[PDB]
Amino acid sequence: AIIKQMSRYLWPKDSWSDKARVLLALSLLVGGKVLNVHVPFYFREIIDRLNIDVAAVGGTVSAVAGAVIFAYGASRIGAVVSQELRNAVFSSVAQKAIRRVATQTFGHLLNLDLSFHLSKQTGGLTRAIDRGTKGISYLLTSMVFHIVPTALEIGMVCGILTYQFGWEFAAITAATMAAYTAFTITTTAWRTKFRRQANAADNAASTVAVDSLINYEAVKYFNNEAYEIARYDKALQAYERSSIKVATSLAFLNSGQNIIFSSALTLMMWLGARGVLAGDLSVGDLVLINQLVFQLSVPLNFLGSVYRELRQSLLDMETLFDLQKVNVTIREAPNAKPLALPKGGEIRFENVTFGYYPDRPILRNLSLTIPAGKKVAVVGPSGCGKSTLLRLLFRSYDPQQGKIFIDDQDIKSVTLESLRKSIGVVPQDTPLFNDTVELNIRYGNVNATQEQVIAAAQKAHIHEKIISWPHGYQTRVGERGLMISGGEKQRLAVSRLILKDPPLLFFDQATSALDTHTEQALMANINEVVKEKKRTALFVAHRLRTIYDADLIIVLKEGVVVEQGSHRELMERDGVYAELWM
Amino acid sequence: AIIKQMSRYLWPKDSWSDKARVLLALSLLVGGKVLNVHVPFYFREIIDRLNIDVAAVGGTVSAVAGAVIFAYGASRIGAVVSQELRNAVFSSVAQKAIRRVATQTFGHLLNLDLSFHLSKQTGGLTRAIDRGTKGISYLLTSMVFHIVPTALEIGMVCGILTYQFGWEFAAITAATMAAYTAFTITTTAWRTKFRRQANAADNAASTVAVDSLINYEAVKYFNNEAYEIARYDKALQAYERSSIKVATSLAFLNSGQNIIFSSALTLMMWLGARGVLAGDLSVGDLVLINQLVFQLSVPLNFLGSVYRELRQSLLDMETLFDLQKVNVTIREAPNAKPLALPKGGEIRFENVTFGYYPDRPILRNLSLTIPAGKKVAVVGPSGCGKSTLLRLLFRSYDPQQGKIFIDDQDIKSVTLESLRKSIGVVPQDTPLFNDTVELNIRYGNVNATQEQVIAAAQKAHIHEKIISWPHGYQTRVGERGLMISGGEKQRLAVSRLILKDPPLLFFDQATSALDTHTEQALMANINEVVKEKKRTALFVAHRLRTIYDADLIIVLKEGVVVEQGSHRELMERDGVYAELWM
Ligand SMILES: N[C@@H](CCC(=O)N[C@@H](CS)C(=O)NCC(=O)O)C(=O)O
Ligand SMILES: N[C@@H](CCC(=O)N[C@@H](CS)C(=O)NCC(=O)O)C(=O)O
Repeated sequence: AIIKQMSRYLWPKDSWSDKARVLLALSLLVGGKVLNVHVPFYFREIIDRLNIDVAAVGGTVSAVAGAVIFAYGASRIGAVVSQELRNAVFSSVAQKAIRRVATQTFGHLLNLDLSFHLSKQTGGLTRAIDRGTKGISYLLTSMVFHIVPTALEIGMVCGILTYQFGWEFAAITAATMAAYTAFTITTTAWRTKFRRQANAADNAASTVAVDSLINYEAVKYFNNEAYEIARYDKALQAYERSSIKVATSLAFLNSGQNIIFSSALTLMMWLGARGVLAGDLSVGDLVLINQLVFQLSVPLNFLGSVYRELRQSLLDMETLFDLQKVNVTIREAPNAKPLALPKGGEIRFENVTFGYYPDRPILRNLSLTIPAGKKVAVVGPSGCGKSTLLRLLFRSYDPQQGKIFIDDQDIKSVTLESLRKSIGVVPQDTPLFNDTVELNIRYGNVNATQEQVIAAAQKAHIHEKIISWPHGYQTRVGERGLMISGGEKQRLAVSRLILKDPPLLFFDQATSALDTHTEQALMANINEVVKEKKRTALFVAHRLRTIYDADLIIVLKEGVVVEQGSHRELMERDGVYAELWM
Repeated sequence: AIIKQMSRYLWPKDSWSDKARVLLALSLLVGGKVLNVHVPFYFREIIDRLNIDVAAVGGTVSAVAGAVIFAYGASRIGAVVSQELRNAVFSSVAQKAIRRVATQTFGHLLNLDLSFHLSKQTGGLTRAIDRGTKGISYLLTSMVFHIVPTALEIGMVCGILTYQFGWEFAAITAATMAAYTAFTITTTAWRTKFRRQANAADNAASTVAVDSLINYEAVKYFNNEAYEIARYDKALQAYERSSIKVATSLAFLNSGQNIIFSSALTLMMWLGARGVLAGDLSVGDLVLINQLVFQLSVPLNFLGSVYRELRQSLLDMETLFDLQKVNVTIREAPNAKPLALPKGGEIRFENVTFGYYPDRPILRNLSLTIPAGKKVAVVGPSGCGKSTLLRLLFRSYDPQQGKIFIDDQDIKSVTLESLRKSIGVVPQDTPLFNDTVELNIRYGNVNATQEQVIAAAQKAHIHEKIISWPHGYQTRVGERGLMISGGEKQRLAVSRLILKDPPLLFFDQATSALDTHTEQALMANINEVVKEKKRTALFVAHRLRTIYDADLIIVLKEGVVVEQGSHRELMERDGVYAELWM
């Protein structure tokens, strides 16, 4: 638990305005605690300057004690304005560190690999980033607001009560802080289980209500309304049990804490009374002792809540620092070359064996050649493993056995960014960003003006359907935009492809939908935009009645390439429409 | 804003243990504030009993001031234990009121009508119940913890400072509380906009991350990782702007508040000094005045956060009290009769005209008769409005024109609960409760033992497939259970129907799925369980090649019944398989 504190003490520095305002935060911390401890001393002086017999000098308050009254006021005001200014100044440092850490972690995540991003749910990762960065924010914020200043003030109070009254009073206030902290830590560790129980069996009741209201037709059809009401009562009853235990334990915590300070303040009042009756102290030293220890009691009023959230931050920060050290599985070879990509695009597979979970090979000892400018298609049965082809050449994965060469160069030796620039993809299903259609089309090339977007809408016939949209192509689209049809989604994908202008083109199960006439329209569309555009293109389909009129055909059975040639040579195998029995 | 306070002051009462512990809460409130204000008076006595010249009696602390030292300790301890005990005691009252209000609102919601439950999203309604009841909890909790006790203590402090020192000191502390409350209310109203901005542009960044990580294949295929990182930077930058403004405004609030008390305490210190030098007061009366006003400053330290959440509670509580006064659209006639239901089940429609949005009639001037024990089906085109039939007879809706009679009695005159008991439904799609299959089957009859569930699994062949489930029929099923097939969902529905044992049976688009062989199996299954079980049954299908062999057939064109008779008379119209062109 101290290792994380070491790391996150070390990191926030190294800018100039950052270090300037953290110096200002520390300066206001120490000045605030000094002006805080000077309040009881000026209160002692006000008491002890008016404790003269009025048969003495008397006179105006300005002459007797006006300096120390104004100094009491100024010390109180300054001691809280310094607190609020150190908070306002260190919050800038905390927030900037949070922004740069969250950005670095997000970039790391996007640089990780598909096995990782299919292992774990994305909502979990983004909540990990969010809660880990709020945890780091609370660690810096807590260490500068609560943990350090009240420890500094405990030090100064045990020092002044030593310098003026002896080690009796320092011993009492140090034993008080030891007992108060032991008690508050133990009780708030015991109490957070009640807090999380009252949160768990509140989401329980909320989702019981959600389940009953989603299934409203069902609950009404079977006439058991009272059953749902009773189940909601039982869930809410568990909630009220846990909330009552939370409030009761909070009462126990607060009462025990102030029993510890009231025992401390009473014992120091007694020893101050012994000091006064023995003649050592004065009467004002009583309010000095009492107000010093009580002023310690103001920051430590939140010891139970800046330890619960501090430990929760050290739990979430650990998950974020677990994401920050995962891996890079597919890495490029050092000093990778962008070479051999501007050639006549040929992809040759050499004895390639790849499968998900290598104990079950899906693609087995495969070798092929895809020349330049050719509309080649690959066909096969369902689940044979054709879809890995793209995921193998885009170097989303690696070939466990065998090698891949684009125009006489191994993929493991080519620079990753230029490789993935050169490739262009139309996926089987294209998810759409919850944005404007202008930006979904623009996602092919971010630094593209509007006219390129318009042309991309033209070339695959999107412009008519975006004129048909309400706001033009400024329409907000997505899962929360307008519910659209899959054919227009692949039109968006091919518009992305047109804006990329890549050498290599892939259409990986681009026709996988229900009907045929929209499919044959989009097939035609991508044909006149892909052939007569002089780029090498690889279709992928298990529906070969769609791609029977392509240029070069290859077929894969059970992980091996079997037949390679034209349509008529394929005609001895399936390729007839005979699979349309249903 | 005061009307809600009137209502929720009025309601929590009327039980005996409830009123007992609210009496105990109020007793501890007043006792706590009394023991709180006695702390500065015992501190005055400790100061003023040791301010004697030590040339006087002197002696032990026990003789001089030991009673008042122990009384200072006891008053502090008691004044905080009474606070914590009034909180622990009034929390029971608050939670029980919340449970009964949330149950009443939930029962009200389930008693509302389908137009309402299709108008509004269910998540919105359940968050309305949740947040409205947390709002009522915070209103009772806040009014007993913060708003009332600190107003009582302000009253007692302005009363004691009047009784002992004059109206000068009461005027100063009342002007202090007026200025402190005006300032804190104005600043926390100005500051909550920053708080909600920092919450809105944090969900913005979180969903930007969610959108980028869901679309991971897409962002990797177009090589624009830096684009997503930059957009996450802009969202997080807006977050850091708003969080910096939140922390800065909190610093302003806290510093201004303690400027107001420090000006108050200094001005009262000055007038106490004038009183001491004039001989009126004593030196201990200075610590009396200072500690009284400062002890007021402890509860008012949360005035900015028990007003923000109090106003948010009066916003959510209003939405809940808007749900609590909606309507009952379809109500039963007063003294409705359960009569005419145990007859030979015949349903006659008389000149019935119903449509959604009555400016567009969907069903138009319809009259038919459904005798007892007959397997009758109704067919027609897509969207003609056949599905309203069930929703018309179950009295989910009302016939705008025309009347409905089951066995010579109008539906508007029959008791609703016995009506909906007598009806049994197999919906087109049956949602399944996120529970065990044992309870989804049990939902037909809640007070059914296991053997009835087993028999219901037998009669439609569910028992084999629940033996096939991992835990037997104890398997947890649902959206988060095991992903199942639709045919087994309708098997669950008909098992529900068997456990109901109703006279009337409806199968409203029960066959609406993709394939046919599972459909023909489930059609057969429901046939041998429905006919030869001597209950009148109404199938509903727009796929009449499935129901062509039923007993009685009726057909509806464009909202009017056209032909009624056997299968051969229907054969002159469609009913051939000729619609299977695709
Ligand atoms: N002073 C108490 C808690 C003070 C406190 O927690 N105040 C705010 C948060 S700063 C609160 O309401 N927390 C909820 C809780 O602790 O139950 C302690 O020693 O733990
Ligand atoms: N004393 C400050 C607020 C003290 C406070 O509210 N602390 C905690 C626990 S109740 C909190 O909720 N802070 C949230 C905030 O106000 O930003 C005021 O007068 O508003």
